[PDB]
Amino acid sequence: NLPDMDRRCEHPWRDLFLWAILQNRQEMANYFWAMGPEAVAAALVGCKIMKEMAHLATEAESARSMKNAKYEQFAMDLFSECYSNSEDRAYSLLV
Amino acid sequence: NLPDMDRRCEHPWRDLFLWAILQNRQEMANYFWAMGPEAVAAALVGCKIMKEMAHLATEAESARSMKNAKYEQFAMDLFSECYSNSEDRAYSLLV
Repeated sequence: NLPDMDRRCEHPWRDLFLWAILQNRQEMANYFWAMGPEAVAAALVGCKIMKEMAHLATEAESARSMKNAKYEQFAMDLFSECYSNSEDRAYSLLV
Repeated sequence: NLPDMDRRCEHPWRDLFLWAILQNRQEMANYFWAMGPEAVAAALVGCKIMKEMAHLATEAESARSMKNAKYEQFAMDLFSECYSNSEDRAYSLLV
């Protein structure tokens, strides 16, 4: 089932961002988000994962950090920029 | 009843902080609190003493200074730091 280990990933930035996100590393994950091709979807996935993990967090500091992921803010700001630029390509990006 | 005058105090910082606190010297007392071994208990004792003395204060300026002792704030901030650090040793410190 698993792919070839010697074969490079089709979406390297996606996997790196997802990996960095699963472990509450936000600075490294933000950097990976800044390099990925599809950023609105990545930010929404990140905020979903963070708000799902906030419930599973044990330490209070980690839970607080996860509750302040501000990944939805990244998607909102980037889409505001996109909508201000084109407002016609923004709809296509959404759908 | 009194101990030996030539015998050094078992808790020097505690006595110095308590002494400096009984006379509304806050800067000297804050310095003594910063050097004492047990700081949360010392801060709570200080805020208790200050809110007890605020009633006995004669001058309005001294009463105002005592009402703004912010010693409870010291305990809260230090315990927030402790809870952020360990969150398991914090409970033992509390109890």
